[PDB]
Amino acid sequence: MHEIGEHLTTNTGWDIIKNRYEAAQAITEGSNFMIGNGFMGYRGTFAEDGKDAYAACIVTDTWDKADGKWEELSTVPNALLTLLHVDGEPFIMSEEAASFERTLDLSQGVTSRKVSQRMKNGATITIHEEKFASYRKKHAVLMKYTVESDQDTDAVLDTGIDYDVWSINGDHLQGHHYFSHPTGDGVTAKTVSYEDTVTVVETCSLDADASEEDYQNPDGSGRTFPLSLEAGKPVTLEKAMIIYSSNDVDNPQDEALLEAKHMQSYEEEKAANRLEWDNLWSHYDVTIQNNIIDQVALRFNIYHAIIATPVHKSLPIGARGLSCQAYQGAAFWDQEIYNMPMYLYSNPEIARNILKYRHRTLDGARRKAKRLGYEGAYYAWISGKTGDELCPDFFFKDVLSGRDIRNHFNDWQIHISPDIAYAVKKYHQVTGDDAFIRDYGAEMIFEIARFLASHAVYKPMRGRYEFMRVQGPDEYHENVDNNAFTNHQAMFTLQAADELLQTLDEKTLSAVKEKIGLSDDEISLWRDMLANTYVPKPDKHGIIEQFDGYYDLETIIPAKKVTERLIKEDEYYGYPNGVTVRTQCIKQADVIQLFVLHPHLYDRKTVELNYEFYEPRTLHFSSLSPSSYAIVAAQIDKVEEAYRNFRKSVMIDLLNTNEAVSGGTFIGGIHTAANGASWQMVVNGFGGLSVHGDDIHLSPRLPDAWDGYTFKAIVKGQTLEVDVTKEQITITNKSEDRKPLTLHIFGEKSVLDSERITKSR
Amino acid sequence: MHEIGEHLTTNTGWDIIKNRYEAAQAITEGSNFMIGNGFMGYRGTFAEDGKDAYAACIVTDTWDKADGKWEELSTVPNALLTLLHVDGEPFIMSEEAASFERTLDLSQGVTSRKVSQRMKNGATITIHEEKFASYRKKHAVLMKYTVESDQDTDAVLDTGIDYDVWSINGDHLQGHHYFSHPTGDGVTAKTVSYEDTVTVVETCSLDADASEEDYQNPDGSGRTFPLSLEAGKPVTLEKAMIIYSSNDVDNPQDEALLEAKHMQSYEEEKAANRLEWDNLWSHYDVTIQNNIIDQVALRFNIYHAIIATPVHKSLPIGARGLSCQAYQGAAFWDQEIYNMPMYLYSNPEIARNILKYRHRTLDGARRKAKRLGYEGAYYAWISGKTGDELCPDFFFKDVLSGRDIRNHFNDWQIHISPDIAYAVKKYHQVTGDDAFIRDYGAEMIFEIARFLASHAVYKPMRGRYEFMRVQGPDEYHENVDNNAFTNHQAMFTLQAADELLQTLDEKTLSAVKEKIGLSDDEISLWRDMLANTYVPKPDKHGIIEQFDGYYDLETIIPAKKVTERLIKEDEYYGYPNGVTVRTQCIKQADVIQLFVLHPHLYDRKTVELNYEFYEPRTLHFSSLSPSSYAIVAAQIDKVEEAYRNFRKSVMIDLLNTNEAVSGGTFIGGIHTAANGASWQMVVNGFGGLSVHGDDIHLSPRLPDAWDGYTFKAIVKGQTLEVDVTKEQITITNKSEDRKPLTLHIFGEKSVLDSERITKSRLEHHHH
Ligand SMILES: OC[C@H]1O[C@@H](O)[C@H](O)[C@@H](O)[C@@H]1O
Ligand SMILES: OC[C@H]1O[C@@H](O)[C@H](O)[C@@H](O)[C@@H]1O
Ligand SMILES: [Ca+2]
Ligand SMILES: [Ca+2]
Repeated sequence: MHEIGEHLTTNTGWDIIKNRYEAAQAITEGSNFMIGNGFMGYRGTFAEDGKDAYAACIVTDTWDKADGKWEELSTVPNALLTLLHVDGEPFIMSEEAASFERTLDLSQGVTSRKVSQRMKNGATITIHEEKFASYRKKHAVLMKYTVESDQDTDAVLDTGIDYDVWSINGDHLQGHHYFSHPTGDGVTAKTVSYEDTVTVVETCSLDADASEEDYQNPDGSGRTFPLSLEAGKPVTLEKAMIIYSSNDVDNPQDEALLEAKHMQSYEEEKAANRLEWDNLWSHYDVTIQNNIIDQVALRFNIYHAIIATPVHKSLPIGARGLSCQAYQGAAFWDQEIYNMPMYLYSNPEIARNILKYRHRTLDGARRKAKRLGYEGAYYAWISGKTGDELCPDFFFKDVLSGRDIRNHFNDWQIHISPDIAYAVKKYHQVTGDDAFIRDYGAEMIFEIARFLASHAVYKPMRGRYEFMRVQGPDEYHENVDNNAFTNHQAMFTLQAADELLQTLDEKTLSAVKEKIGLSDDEISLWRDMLANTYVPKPDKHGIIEQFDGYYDLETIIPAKKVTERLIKEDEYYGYPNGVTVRTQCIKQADVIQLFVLHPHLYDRKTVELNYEFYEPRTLHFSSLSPSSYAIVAAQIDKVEEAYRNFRKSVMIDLLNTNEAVSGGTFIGGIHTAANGASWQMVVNGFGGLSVHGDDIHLSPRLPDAWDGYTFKAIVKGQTLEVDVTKEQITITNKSEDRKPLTLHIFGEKSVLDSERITKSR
Repeated sequence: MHEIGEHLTTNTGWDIIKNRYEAAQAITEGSNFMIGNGFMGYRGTFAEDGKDAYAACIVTDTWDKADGKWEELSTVPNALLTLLHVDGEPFIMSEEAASFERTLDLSQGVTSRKVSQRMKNGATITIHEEKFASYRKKHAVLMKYTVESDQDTDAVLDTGIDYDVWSINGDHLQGHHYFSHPTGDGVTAKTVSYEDTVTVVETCSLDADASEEDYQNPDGSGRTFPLSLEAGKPVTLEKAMIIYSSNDVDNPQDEALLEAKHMQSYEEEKAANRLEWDNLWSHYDVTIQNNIIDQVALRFNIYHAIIATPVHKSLPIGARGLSCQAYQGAAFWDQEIYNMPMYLYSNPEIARNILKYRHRTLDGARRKAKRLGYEGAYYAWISGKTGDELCPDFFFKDVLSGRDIRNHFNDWQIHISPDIAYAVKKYHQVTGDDAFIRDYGAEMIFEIARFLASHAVYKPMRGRYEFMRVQGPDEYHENVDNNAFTNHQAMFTLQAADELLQTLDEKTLSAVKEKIGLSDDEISLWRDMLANTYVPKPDKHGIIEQFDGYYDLETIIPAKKVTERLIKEDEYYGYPNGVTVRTQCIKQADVIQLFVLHPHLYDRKTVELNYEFYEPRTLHFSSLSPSSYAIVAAQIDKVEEAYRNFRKSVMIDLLNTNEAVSGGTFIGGIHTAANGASWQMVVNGFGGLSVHGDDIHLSPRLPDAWDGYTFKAIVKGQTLEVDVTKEQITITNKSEDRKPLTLHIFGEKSVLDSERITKSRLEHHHH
């Protein structure tokens, strides 16, 4: 049908259309309408755009630390740059264009613009441009650009490679060397810190015959074509931009030249990309019946998750994906807790490879732990190629003094480690993949249990272990003790480790133990900690205290009342002396995050009482927060409140609602964790899907705004399809080697055999 | 035999004189030139001064928390206010007066002014005024004020009780009620928080036969005497100001009036004060030969220490004494570590009472530990009447933002508890007072050991205990782990508790264990801690790390270069994001403080390497710091370096060298810990005096600036006097005379069984 928001609509449920150009909203648009394929992201700019419009092509595995502090992915030369003059006048976007639309077609990752603007000579010029990053040939991004005049006119088209690109924390590439090949130009350059080679090759094909002249200068190269446009006769340019680095392959320039030489036409490459995207959507599409706005917003988020996910090499999903350099193209706990579940239940080999990325980087976690005085694996807060910590000590500034502030994201926020062990165990429960636990997952869980045993303190007069001096998911409170989320998660790891010691076969167990030198003394300490570690529990009013002493901080309800205490609008809110430090205002889900990860650990009334206590004290100043409260709301029958938090979460980028800057650091770009959680809110939230042992739970609720929804979930290799209407719930076991399962729908057991099982409200 | 600084001089080494009036120096001058007697402090203002000149009389045991945050002593109505007009023109000090001096006579606590100023009618008026707080009648402060003109003239003298007095954190008295008595006026008021009664009584005698009209307003009472002054004929006014509270007596108004009734003349009261002061100087005086500036600065310091010390009731010595309300008139670790030693060696009953004050307040320490989730005794950082914590959570503000900052003086600076255990053990070593350990000290040491055991964490993969998230004596670095000073002091306390459990007789030991419920399981934890607690040790270069990760912070030498980073000059330098937080610059001695308390803990080379490493990293922003470096330096025969820090320390108040405002909070007033430390630097630092049961040790060093020094000590009831010069040392025993006295002078034993021993002394500058 209709209207999403600003001036955005959908016509099909698969497309987002913006029909007014406004330069204020251009750029937010560069993120939202971007294209990509897990190897690169190419911002949704128009072919004339460069550094002033924040154009960028961000490429995986090109980390560089040129400014001496921020290691982030490189932005590379732009081989799609294309500039039009019409009788001398440059074509420049105006808000008064006779006609403007930009469209992102989510069914195939094709982004485009159609614009008509009358020029000073009277000619009305129409440009249609479309671009996509090939999911078939992941090193290539392709464009078709067509210009048409309604009136005979001369014009000039320049096209080439722009070296002078936007980069947030210093230019990452130096030493640019021009070269030519039969279909265009190329540039090879080297990164600043590691001196890796990056090559961009441009191919260019123009359908009109015209004298053409090349140019090469220190800021780019290219060629110019004078055109005689005839009334109503369009001229089409097709370009490919191909990128390889020495981290992808041995002699990248050679390789980029071969990929260029064998590239097929724009249309042939477009059809092959469409076939790959049909296959992606067959895994991940979730349908929503009779709410096309919600339907398209969900597809927008899943689309953004997919294009942020590297599948060509063992690499992290960035917390802003490849939409820009913010958050360093690197993995945070968002990767396992927010992004992995869609993959776990829809295409588990992708989840396995996420976890294998954490295995591959376990040495970085071992070195981090040792550097900080611990043992085991303390995973990096911000993980890039090797697993060494990329998060600086001074992430932010105190904007009131101009001084760096020391936030302990990188060394007190320890929950990253047991979050990884949790994800290992979840992946094992859902898939039944024993071999993963034998070869990789058991070693991971035990090194994480060893780390937690080395961080913990024992308090002999209280007879208990405690986790002191931490930062929990609510990052604004640092230096807290016995954060409830972290304590519980630590106990779930130790419990998983204890289970493996009792359950693995003796040969696998001996091998893992000898590999990581695990002693009987440590195993005894883990079992002592399982029996005596303090875990925050519900008080006489049902409330789980967020960390020790949180109840004595100042109650401010609702939490945004604290924003009245700001002196400058862009002050960091948290430690050491931000406005929230001695208040109960929290950045995001912390106790409520516990219930998302462990939905049946506490009973529905305890979860409700904690929801009703913490929601009004949460700022939701991380994109991670609204979806956690949506998922918990859906399952204590606060469905309409869940729906509202669903909308907050699915619309964060589309309708632009979160802070670009905080404490002097750029925080903006696409919110990849929120993209992942879109799927979770429907399937784990409204659907109530969770897996305990052999036990599959479903509890499907239905927002009043929808007439139904449907999703697939793969549990123990069985592909199930769950369809929810007003009246009923249908579960179909699709699949060749089909086995019996056993459900729990709204708390009743009902052994599934073979395609029947309809039940009601 | 004259210049100290500014326009400050001494004539005899017993007096300090300032011969220029500077209105900007009033806060400093009124502290330095004050009078007092341990019961009150009366700032050294002149008789016409009030709120604008920071006049104050600060009275012990009148704590009030009117503003809801700072509990501080009350400033009370001023019964010495005296204003002169000459032919209708008010007498106002001019910075260009014909003649001016103020004098503090340290021999007897008398502070005075003589001033001559020419008035508009041409008369030159001379005022001579002196005041003292009686050490004989501790509730009385007296004044004699004399005016004379070289020209016949009308004058008016208005004298009375000013109620409108300066108070730092809000007015503390309300309900002021005027009354009269045969020799003047009085006022009775009540404190805001606790509704305690305070009465001030004024007595007033004028030796001119002129008549008087009285006035009573809401801001004060008094009377005006219109005079006809005769050229060359002085007029004298004598007053007493008497103060009682209902924390001192049941009926303070009656007692103040009974005191008034039995007052003698100004001159008789002054003579009785003189006698008390002769007795005090006979215990505490330390003389220095041929350096009259160091001699007077030493007596000025000792004097301030004496008048800050309450001897009339069980009360703390305040960290700014009674010089003003700053630091809450309350005890800090300063009291045991800085002020106690002169008393310990010179008049040990006073040290015993300092420790009994800490025993009396053990319940406030136990409530503080419980409130913070610990057990045993976590003493208050700032202790007043009860021992409950007086230090606010929000001591300072971030002056860049105006917001409060949370510093953890009151809940992470845990060394206060083992500092008190240390002072209990030191007191016992010096005095052999077993009875104190039976009745009081073993209970204190065990509750402090129980607290430390409750604070520590055990690291099972490291196999050891550690003390995490503390703040050491260097207050600027908070949230540090294994501060060396703290970890060693904790192990000394557990060692002392362990020694008592293994040594005390079964009767005394059962009574204490039963009183505090000390369990065998607790004892086994202390003994496990003794065997397995991490204690920072010297590294391959001999240096003990101040806390974990200190060596990774930024080196700035000289440390003062760090103040170039300041954005406002009065910012707090420390936590959470002050300019020193991520640097090696330290507020005050911290590793070096450990060697002050434990001079043989490590060999001389190790102490020297740490001194050389840390002294250039020290800002000495705190007045506690230079004396610690002087003592450590003197103990390792770095005599001239010890003398450089001695000179810095003794002049801190006299030359106004330290900051008065920080982080938006007033921290000025007289620096009582530094005043107490003056005596230790000479006697324990240069003298090397220490006393361990029967053995008395001296290791007398002599700075090149002095030709000798002498001091007294009272060891197991024998009064010893020691005279050190470059070429010899004499020791006399001047008492009732029990022969058993054993002395070690450097390595050599003497039995002091005659009345005088004389030994030659060699130079002990280290080569
Ligand atoms: O998305 C990366 C990070 O963004 C932050 O603002 C959130 O507080 C973190 O929980 C999250 O991991
Ligand atoms: O004198 C009272 C307090 O003053 C502070 O400035 C010092 O850093 C403390 O060590 C001292 O205890
Ligand atoms: Ca072809
Ligand atoms: Ca409710």
